[PDB]
Amino acid sequence: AAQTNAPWGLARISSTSPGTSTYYYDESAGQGSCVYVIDTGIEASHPEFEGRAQMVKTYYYSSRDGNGHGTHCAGTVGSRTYGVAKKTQLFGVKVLDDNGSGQYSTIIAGMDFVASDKNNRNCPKGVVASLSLGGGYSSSVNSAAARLQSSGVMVAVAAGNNNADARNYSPASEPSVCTVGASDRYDRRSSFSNYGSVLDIFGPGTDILSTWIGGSTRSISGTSMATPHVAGLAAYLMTLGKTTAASACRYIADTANKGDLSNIPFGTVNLLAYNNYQA
Ligand SMILES: [Ca+2]
Repeated sequence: AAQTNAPWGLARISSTSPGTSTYYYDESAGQGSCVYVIDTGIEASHPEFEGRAQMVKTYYYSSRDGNGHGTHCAGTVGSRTYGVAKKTQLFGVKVLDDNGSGQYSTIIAGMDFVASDKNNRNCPKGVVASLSLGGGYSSSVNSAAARLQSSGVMVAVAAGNNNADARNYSPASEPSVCTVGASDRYDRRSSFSNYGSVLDIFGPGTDILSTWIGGSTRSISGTSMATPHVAGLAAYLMTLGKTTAASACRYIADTANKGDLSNIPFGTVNLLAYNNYQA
């Protein structure tokens, strides 16, 4: 399948060179996989989700995304026009309030909730969790991400936006999950992206068009935007049978475009997520 005039990040993950505008992908498109987006919520009624999104848990007064961030991330995972895995099932867990903030105890509870709730859902091709959030180092937050990964869920987390070593941030610094940096459309490390030895992979993160609240769209930037490209790619590859939740991050690194990014500090991987599609 081919989507013409796609957002640049979708084109980039299906190409070995920058500057293309078509997203090439297998028609299975993540069908039969499930992705939990742990964030400010998801506007499930947005037409771009086609009925495939549902809120399953909130830690605040409403399950509504009053911010937009969670709806943007979910759109990069799985919306029709803006998504990597266009037929996956999206589940929203609201651990962040409508200003985008949340306490660590609530974020940990939301991770432990997903590890249990996936056992009540029909996800025959596997389960992914996308965490476009973080803050300063906390061994407890890291331990919650490690538990979620151990339970059989592919965990992708944002590296953070401080132009610093991600070892000082959580859950970015948990080694067992998949920590995602950001790149721009000229194959530079995004100027805000964290870096360091804990990073596993880069994905597109600057000027990313996706869904927004009020049935709208908008373009924003962050490692929060790179993480759902990798979470969606994992769901897509699991549905194709190429990998499992336990080994998807390593499979994505092994099959990445290698050495194409500029402005990568020595000691950080130079790997850009790539779907290896061949018509
Ligand atoms: Ca890792």
